Amino acid sequence: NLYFQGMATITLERDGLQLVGTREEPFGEIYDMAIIFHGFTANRNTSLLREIANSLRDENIASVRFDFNGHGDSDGKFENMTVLNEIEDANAILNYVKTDPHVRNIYLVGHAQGGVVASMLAGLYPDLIKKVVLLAPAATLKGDALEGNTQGVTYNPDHIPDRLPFKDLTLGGFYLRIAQQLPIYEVSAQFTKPVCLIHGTDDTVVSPNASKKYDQIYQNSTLHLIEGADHCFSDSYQKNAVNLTTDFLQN
Amino acid sequence: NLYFQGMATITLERDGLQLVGTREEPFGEIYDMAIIFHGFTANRNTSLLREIANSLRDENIASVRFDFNGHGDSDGKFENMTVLNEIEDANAILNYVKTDPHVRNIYLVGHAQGGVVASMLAGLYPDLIKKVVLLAPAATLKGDALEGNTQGVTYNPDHIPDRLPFKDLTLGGFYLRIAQQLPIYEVSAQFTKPVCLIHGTDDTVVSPNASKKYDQIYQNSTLHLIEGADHCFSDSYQKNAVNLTTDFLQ
Ligand SMILES: O=C(O)/C=C/c1ccc(O)c(O)c1
Ligand SMILES: O=C(O)/C=C/c1ccc(O)c(O)c1
Ligand SMILES: [Cl-]
Ligand SMILES: [Cl-]
Ligand SMILES: [Cl-]
Ligand SMILES: [Cl-]
Ligand SMILES: [Cl-]
Ligand SMILES: [Cl-]
Ligand SMILES: [Cl-]
Ligand SMILES: [Cl-]
Ligand SMILES: [Cl-]
Ligand SMILES: [Cl-]
Ligand SMILES: [Cl-]
Ligand SMILES: [Cl-]
Ligand SMILES: [Cl-]
Ligand SMILES: [Cl-]
Ligand SMILES: [Cl-]
Ligand SMILES: [Cl-]
Repeated sequence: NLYFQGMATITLERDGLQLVGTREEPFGEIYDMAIIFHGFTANRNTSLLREIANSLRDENIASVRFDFNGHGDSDGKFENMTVLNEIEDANAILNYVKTDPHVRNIYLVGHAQGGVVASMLAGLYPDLIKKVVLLAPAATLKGDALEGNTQGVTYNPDHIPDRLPFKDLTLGGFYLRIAQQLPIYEVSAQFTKPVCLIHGTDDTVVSPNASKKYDQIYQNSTLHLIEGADHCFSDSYQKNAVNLTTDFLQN
Repeated sequence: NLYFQGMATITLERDGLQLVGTREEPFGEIYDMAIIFHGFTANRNTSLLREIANSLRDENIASVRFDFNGHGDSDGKFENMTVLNEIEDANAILNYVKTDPHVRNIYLVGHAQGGVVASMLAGLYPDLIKKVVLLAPAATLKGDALEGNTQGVTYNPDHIPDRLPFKDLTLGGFYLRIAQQLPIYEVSAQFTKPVCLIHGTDDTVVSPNASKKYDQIYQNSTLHLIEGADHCFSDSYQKNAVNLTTDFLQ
């Protein structure tokens, strides 16, 4: 604001769980603010998200970025996380943001599963959210769950087990049952304001077809396919992802 | 079980919320179990729900009935409840029931908004749930939120407030935003096993069309329109709804 600028650690509560986040506070009495959502098994302080936050703050756009339940410093077991309760975390964070008296426009920015959170939350709040940036939004998680193959880990999609050993973690059965019937595009499509879609052509984790589909369903969207980029927009690709995001939002 | 019969309080956690419930425990080493779900602003111990649980227990069908988040004895503010986090409560109850070694078949019984929770939970667990009874299930909560009128409380459906005073309570705006796009019939239709639909013809809170619609969508449903019954199946209609429910579950 006019008096304080910089970082602070913030904590919110959703259904008895603490959510830990980082706020970047820019100059000025009034400013826009982005809520930035990390992906599946990630956290709020990946290099991509730290750099999005930094780049937006460089343009006087505030941001908050939280660890979802079951991730980073936030409460709850990973086994108990679903995309639905991450949407609930997102709405709790939105509650905090929309009552801040300095905030003018609210933007959502999401990477991967965090992009599914953002897109569905924007379709639930199409009157309140002003712009959305989706980075490699993992809408394919639904089809993957219907097919019985999530990130190479297989199971009967009609007899989902109670819990699924999942690389080094344990993925909840309820995560997969929710994922199969999540109305991702049905809800997301109700957001008719501007959307920026950014997806690496060499993403082997979420097919770039997810972004080509969101681009079809959205009334006012712009698709940026990034030649050769990977799922995480890492290294030599990170700046372009951060640049497109910031430009879209600074307009 | 073979040694204890009767009522007990049970508590479960869902996220960081405690849910408080009542278990009705019948005779016998193995038995079927109904999970019973109350409606909007109700609690686990309404007359109707108590009578259903007792009637099942007399037929050696166990049951549990919990207060949803933001209701009765359970944790959380009412303002923060939605049908979505009720399905999350119902799933935490299902986790408890499905790991009990005495339980044979699992049934869901839901009244009004508890009926939408039951029908959606059964469409998420169509492999596990064996039968579902819905009493006046409130699927019309969706159309009502799209219309901008929830039990006579009004708002612009395209400009839903942050919160809405509602009788002596505070309803959350997110409840309403959820309601408008809730895929009630899409998810519910995945359950292809037997469903009993019980709806009173003089229900003024939830149109009987709600249960006629479920009857169309379900592969295997039986529809009971009880002539003269109101939303709560009050007075003489209560035993009629209870006996249909018990008979169907067996
Ligand atoms: O957030 C990510 O980085 C990846 C998410 C993702 C991608 C594919 C799936 O099947 C799934 O459950 C989650
Ligand atoms: O549970 C009940 O007894 C009634 C539920 C109900 C009925 C109509 C609505 O619009 C609504 O949000 C909830
Ligand atoms: Cl100021
Ligand atoms: Cl990193
Ligand atoms: Cl988050
Ligand atoms: Cl897929
Ligand atoms: Cl990749
Ligand atoms: Cl749209
Ligand atoms: Cl488009
Ligand atoms: Cl007793
Ligand atoms: Cl026993
Ligand atoms: Cl009562
Ligand atoms: Cl709410
Ligand atoms: Cl709200
Ligand atoms: Cl809210
Ligand atoms: Cl469907
Ligand atoms: Cl009535
Ligand atoms: Cl039918």
